[PDB]
Amino acid sequence: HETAAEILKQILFMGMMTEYYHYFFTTLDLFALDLELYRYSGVNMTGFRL
Amino acid sequence: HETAAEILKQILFMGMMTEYYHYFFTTLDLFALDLELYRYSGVNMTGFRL
Repeated sequence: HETAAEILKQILFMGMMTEYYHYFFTTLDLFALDLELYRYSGVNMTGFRL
Repeated sequence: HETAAEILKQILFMGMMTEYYHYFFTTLDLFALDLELYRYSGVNMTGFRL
């Protein structure tokens, strides 16, 4: 969870965010982290929740 | 100047900063404006300097 907060910002920082990429997080917390609908241009983002 | 400001912050916000872009400002002040190269890692940017 702690590393999620930072990976969410480096994934923006490098400038490579294409829709060709597929991402997945192992943690069960996703609504506690900033998710904005239009920052991403349609990348396949998936995860779990309890 | 100001128009350049919000357009650059918007394009950085949603994320057009890969090598599949080549951006140009006719604005004469890009060194007196808030610009840092460490963000600049994917896209190519050039401009004017009177």
